[PDB]
Formats: sequence, C-alpha cells, structure tokens
Amino acid sequence: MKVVVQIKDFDKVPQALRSVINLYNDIKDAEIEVVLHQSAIKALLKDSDTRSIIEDLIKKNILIVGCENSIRSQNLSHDQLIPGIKIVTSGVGEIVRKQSEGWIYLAL
Amino acid sequence: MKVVVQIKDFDKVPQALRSVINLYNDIKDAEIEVVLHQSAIKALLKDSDTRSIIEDLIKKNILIVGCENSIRSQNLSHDQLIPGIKIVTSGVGEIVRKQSEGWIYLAL
Amino acid sequence: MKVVVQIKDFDKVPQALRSVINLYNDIKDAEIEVVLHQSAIKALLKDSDTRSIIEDLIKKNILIVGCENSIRSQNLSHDQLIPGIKIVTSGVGEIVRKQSEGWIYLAL
Repeated sequence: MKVVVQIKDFDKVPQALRSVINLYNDIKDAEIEVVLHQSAIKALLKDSDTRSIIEDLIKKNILIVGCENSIRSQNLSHDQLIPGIKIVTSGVGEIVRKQSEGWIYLAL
Repeated sequence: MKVVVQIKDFDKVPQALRSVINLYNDIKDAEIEVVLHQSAIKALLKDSDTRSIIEDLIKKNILIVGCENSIRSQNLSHDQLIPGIKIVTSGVGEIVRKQSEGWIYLAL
Repeated sequence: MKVVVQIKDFDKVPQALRSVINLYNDIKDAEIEVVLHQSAIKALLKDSDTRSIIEDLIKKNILIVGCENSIRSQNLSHDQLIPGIKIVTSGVGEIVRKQSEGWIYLAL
C-alpha cells in the first residue's frame, strides 16, 4: 500500500508524525513517503525537537523527503538537515507526481 | 459519488461540518463518510457544541467515523461519544483504505 | 498534468499561493485549477493583499475558482471580487468532481 504523506504546517508536525506512526502500525507492509514543505521543513533540522521521531520513521524504512523550495525560503542549509534526508526540487511537485504514479495521498 | 472526508483540527470543525453540509447539498446522491482524528475527535463527544450538526449529518445518512488512536490519546471513553458513531482502529488507515477502494478524498 | 488545488484557510493563503507558483515552476505544462473556499475566499477580493499574485497566476493560464457558498457566508458581493474569477456553486463539490474526472488533488 503506497502512501504519499504531506506535512506543511510546522506547528502541527508533532501530531502529524504521530499520525504517520499510526498509519505505519495500521497498514501492513505500507510503503510510506513523507514530504515536508512550507514551514514544516524546519522539523528536518539537526536540532529539531522531533529529530528522534523522524529518525525512528527512517528506521521503519519510511522515506523522509524535504522540499528544496521550502529549505531555501526558510534560509536553511542542507548541512543543517538530519542525515539521510532526501530532497526534491518541489515538495508539491513530488506530492502530485507520486499520486499520478498511484500513491495514495494523505494530508497531515 | 463516494467521498471520504477527513477532519483533524478541532478548531476548524465548525467550518468543516458546514463544508460537509455544502458537499451533501451539491452532489446528488453523494455517499459520504467523515473520518475525524487527532484533536477533531473531541467534536464527537456527547456534550460537544457541534453535536446537533453531527446528528443532522447522521440523519442525512452520512457515515460518521471516529479514530480509536485519537480517542485514546485524547483520553476519551466510548461511553462519552455520540451514540451511533462508528469507530476504526486508525483514522488515517481508514482514509487511505477508502481511497484505495475508489473513494474521493476531501481534506477539511 | 491536471491538478486541482484546494485552499481553505485565509491565514495560509500567502504560503498557499507561493506553493502554487512552486507547482507551476516544477511541473512542465501543468494544467492547474485553484479552488478557494471557506475563509480563503477573502483572498479573491479586489482590495486583497494577494491580488497581484492571483493576477499573476491568471496570467500563467491558471484557473482561479471561488466557492459561491463561501462568498455568501462571508457576506461578499461578486462585484467585489477580482475580475476574471470563475465561481462554482460549491468549492468542495468542484474539488470532488475534478478528482473524479482524473485531476490530482493538492490541499494547501
């Protein structure tokens, strides 16, 4: 079950991440990709309060993706992001493309 | 027309419910399922300010679903929820599954 | 690539519009329709702070759509909206219908 998850609001990241954990626990063999854009990109910073949760999702083989446009608008450096994070040119472009590829969309 | 509606933010429930009413009025013979998770689950409490609206949606044959994970994290009891409410193990799992079954997704 | 974009929160319109610009720049020959409903409808007012951005999207051949139900609940007049704006009876009905027609959904 392929699911492309979107997270855009930084203030809702904690709840969004718990929801992703819920998804993982509920759908057997789920193939999950989480795309963070807009202000939510800040959650991928090395000193992020949700770093341990993000690292746990990575351990669970979940693909964590950050939006380049968002990284740039938030004045962040790739050097400052959690290691092992994939980046796409556009978070919204990725979300749309994955859906066209058959991935089920979930907005958090 | 099968539509699976998601509502996750408690502070936006009033507007979300009005939007569902709008959907109902706009799409003839719509088959609607509303899944509430995260903080929005509180709207399904018996003393909820939106109870009368929820009851009206039920009257209109709309399926109202509450997330068990969310009920648990909000420390709520099934005894405290509006009668006639269906519950799923995971709100996000339900949203994803209905979409895979052909239901059109609407995030409110 | 057909994409139906939803924007419902007025306080998030600036970021949503930038995200639409990002979509446009990222997906070659994207066919985009943006549906604004709930409080976001206010962004289509003639004296709107985002008017110039909306006009730019229109220039880029992006279809800008406003929800009639939302226009009514916000006590707005069609005379007060940006010229060239299309209106639908229900923003949510449009979002659902476009998806059933094969348009990819993006919630902003």
